[PDB]
Amino acid sequence: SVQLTEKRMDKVGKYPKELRKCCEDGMRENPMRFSCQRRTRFISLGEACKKVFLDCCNYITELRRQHARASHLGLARSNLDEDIIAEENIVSRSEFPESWLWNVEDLKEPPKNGISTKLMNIFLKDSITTWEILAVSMSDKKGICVADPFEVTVMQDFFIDLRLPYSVVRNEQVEIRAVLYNYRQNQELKVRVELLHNPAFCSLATTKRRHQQTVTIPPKSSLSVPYVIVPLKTGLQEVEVKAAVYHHFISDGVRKSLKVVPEGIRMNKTVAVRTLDPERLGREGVQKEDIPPADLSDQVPDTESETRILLQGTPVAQMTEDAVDAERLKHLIVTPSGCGEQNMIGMTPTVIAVHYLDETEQWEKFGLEKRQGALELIKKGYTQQLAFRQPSSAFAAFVKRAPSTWLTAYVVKVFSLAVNLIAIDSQVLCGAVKWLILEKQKPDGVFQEDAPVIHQENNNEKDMALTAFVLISLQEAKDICEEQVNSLPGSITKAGDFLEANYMNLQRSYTVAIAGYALAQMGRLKGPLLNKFLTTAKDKNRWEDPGKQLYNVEATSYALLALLQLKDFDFVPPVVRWLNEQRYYGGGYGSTQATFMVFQALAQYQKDAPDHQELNLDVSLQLPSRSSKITHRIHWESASLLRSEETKENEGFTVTAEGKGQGTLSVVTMYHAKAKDQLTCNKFDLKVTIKPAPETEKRPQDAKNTMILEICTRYRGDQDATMSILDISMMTGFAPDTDDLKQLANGVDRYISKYELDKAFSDRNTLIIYLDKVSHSEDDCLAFKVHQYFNVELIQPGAVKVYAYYNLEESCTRFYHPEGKLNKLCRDELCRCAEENCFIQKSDDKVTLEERLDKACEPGVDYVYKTRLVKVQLSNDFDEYIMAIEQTIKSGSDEVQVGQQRTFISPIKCREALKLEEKKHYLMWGLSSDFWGEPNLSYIIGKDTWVEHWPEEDECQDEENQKQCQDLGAFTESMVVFGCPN
Ligand SMILES: *[C@@H]1O[C@H](CO)[C@@H](O)[C@H](O)[C@H]1NC(C)=O
Repeated sequence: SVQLTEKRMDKVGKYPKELRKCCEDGMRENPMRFSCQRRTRFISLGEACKKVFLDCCNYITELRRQHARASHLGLARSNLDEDIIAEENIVSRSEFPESWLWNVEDLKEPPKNGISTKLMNIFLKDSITTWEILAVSMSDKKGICVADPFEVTVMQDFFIDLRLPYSVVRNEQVEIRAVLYNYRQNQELKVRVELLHNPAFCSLATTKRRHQQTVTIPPKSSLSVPYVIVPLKTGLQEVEVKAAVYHHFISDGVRKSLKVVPEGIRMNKTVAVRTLDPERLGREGVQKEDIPPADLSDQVPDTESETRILLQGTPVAQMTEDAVDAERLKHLIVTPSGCGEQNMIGMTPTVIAVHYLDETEQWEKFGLEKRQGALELIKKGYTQQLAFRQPSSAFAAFVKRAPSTWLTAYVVKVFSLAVNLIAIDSQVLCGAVKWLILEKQKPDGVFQEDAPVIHQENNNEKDMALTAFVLISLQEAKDICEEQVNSLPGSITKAGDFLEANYMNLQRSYTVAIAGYALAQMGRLKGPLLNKFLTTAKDKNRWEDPGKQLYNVEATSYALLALLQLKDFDFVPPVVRWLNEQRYYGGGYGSTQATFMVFQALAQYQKDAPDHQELNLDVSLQLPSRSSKITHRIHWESASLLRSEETKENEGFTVTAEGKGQGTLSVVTMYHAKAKDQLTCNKFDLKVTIKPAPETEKRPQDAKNTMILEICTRYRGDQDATMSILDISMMTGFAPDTDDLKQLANGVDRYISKYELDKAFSDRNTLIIYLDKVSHSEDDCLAFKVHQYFNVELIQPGAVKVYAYYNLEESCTRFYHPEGKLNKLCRDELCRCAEENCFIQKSDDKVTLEERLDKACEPGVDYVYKTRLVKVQLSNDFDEYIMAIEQTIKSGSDEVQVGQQRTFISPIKCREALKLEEKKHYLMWGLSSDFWGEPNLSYIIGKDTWVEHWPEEDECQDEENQKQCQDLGAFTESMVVFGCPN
């Protein structure tokens, strides 16, 4: 109604061709509700585009306001008129089912009058299309003959499709559905759908009786049969519906797999990165390392955590074995890789690994068969990188955007290292080098930058770092494009002279280190300059700078490379020891730049080692949880130089090694953390709010409701973040509106660089938004619409995380959830399977003294308490009940005193079943392992935890409570004095 497309098209038809796109996007309304005076600030074009945008937006705004004021009534009772869009730019189909039957055969049967017949059987695919088999025959006597296409029309009449959410969190009530399609023109199917029982979730079909429904599907129509399942188990479980048609013989039934995940958000934490050099660090040829247990403070109740320890026989072994392989190469980092620079995972790690293995010659024992695989990986990576190449021989950060000098230099540096491996086109690299030298170099010897910055930048210490980086890039292509590009040595000399001229005024550690490495490559690192390089190191162990974490790692890598270029082997071992330590995220490093720089520095150190050898590590692990001692020996010419061990419990152990080498140890733990807003955000301030959509407007047919998610983020630092990323994890059944994201990205305004809906997202669907920068002065806000397709109750909150790519230390996490609780399935049996947990099978209404005595202190039970409720802290996922201990009938593995306080944590689904109240007395007994605290000493209301509401003393005199007060008192006295007979 409010689109008003006709006059929009009319106005656009009266503008020049180049200005049509500028005005077309000036009329469509963005979801953030921005007046076009503010929107014009985001237009990265000329003043003509800004003027046209502003004029068109004001015109259409006034026009549509008048239309909505005149022809819209709130009491009309007549539906608003809808106009067909009648758009242009229509795109033809481009997705067709993949081809099959890619096999060759030779006819060998005895010919009959020249014709040889061969009978071949094929298995038709499950696509409802019409295949066209194409046959071509080759014979040495007659030649090539092309047969006519053969048409195989696959058809079906009744189709059952089972609609499921991607993943439903445990203890979430979700309505999966089965859609039955009838394709008969004038026939009505009479199907008998049935839901098979599954132990994992209590369907409406109990084990005693299966659930069957007879539904009639109208001709040329479809019917949806909704089902409700609540999952109480984790993993992947099968949902099956069996449908049998009447009088049509069709018995089609569809089975699908549903993934159910714990309530929290899975995280990987590093607890130990200790190096292994017993010859020097150890006491006397023996090293002892004490490994503390992981924190696991915020672990989600009833969720197992797995700890893994990895033994490196070489500081470079893990990255090498990861880079050579394909399915594991993507795990070197923990960040997305969808832009210009981050797309170097395919090329740089594999290139460095291949070069290091070649110059060390470890292929004979590692396996020469893998080299071709690595080459293929590099080829694929190179094929991807050409997507970012502008026609002007320059590489841009994103597709079809301003070319970046820094990225072009990095690409040239990586390409110059791979010509000896794969068939890198010389035209591309030479054109990039020529572009860098001609169009971006100032006469003074400084490389200009015009595109928005990607890394961290009188303009001093900014041009120095960029010039040093570009010089390091050019020194790799010195002998490659020397013939196509002539003035390269002059540019290198000018850049080196400029670097030497202003090298004494540097103050930051990063610029000092990078300029020192550039000079050491050029050979000008001599005299007082060398002293400036050495004195910058703090503790003679690192080129550290306060605040920055990954930049410090990169600068230390540059310094180590410079030291190697200086042919020094005394100041290096401390730097190598420090660099092997800073593995914060997972088992390795976070970003790509720091990872690649450490890889390069360590590989260079290993290459120039004076035949170090002496790799005879023998690591003995004394795990308290295991009676038998664990031992691994890693000698030279071993199989993989990597040894991994796994544990299902959190504990601290000790590591013993006997020397003869320099190994590394890394311990990482995997667990789930409760959905709580991060207490302290290092540098980003984030606020995320989800609200119902003011008007339905355009909604997908399947979507049940639409909501608007609005995110506002700001950078608390002095300068804008170099590059930042929004990782948005979404609740069950929710999908974003792709039209809004496309409008945000592709539009002239370009609020977001690009969006990516495809990731691993093993837990829940994730959306990644690449923000070019975050403004420190004011909040940067963006909003888009998310639609729900499956209705859900007790829905868990979603997470939004904003972090700087090149420095992952500065990240902020927030949680959003739509605004007692209401369920959707309370029936005779469905309300009981959900509530079957957190309680015992007793109904707490007909409790007998004998039954209570028998079930009170069963050998499984290890504690029985009589406490009082202090307060109720109801939360989104787990409720907190702080119980004041009144008297402990018996004591177990946990020590308490009268008057002390404890806290019990209960699942949200059991809030109504518990129905606890303020300032009331209760009696609970439970198992021995029902203690959660390691301090807090929290307890979990499990399946063997009893809850009885102790009547108040003044209310014990009523008819409905005197029958129970005396029984409870007698029971308590009997167990206090007489104890348990059994
Ligand atoms: C956590 O670390 C382990 C051990 O290195 C790894 O297998 C796992 O993939 C990592 N994280 C996740 C979220 O799976």
